[PDB]
Amino acid sequence: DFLSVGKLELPGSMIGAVRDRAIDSGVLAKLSPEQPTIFGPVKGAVFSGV
Amino acid sequence: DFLSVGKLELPGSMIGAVRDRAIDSGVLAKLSPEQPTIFGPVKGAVFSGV
Repeated sequence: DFLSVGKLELPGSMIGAVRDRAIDSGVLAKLSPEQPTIFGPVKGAVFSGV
Repeated sequence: DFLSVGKLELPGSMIGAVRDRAIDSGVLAKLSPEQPTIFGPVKGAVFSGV
């Protein structure tokens, strides 16, 4: 029997907070550029083929 | 019959001590830098997912 370290219960040390994985914002912004418009339903014309 | 190197005893020569194959120090010293901390437990919090 003796005096141990567990009886002093030193808190220890904290590394800190860090993300598990790098956040994936998502594509669809690299393929097609954004087209910011005023609020309201948008509509246009589509013409395909010859 | 004659006087030989026998009946006498020569010590010889020592070519010094050496070791077979170089020692293998741990790899973790290369792959990752050491982070010295004060004695005690080491905690860490990670926030996961979006």
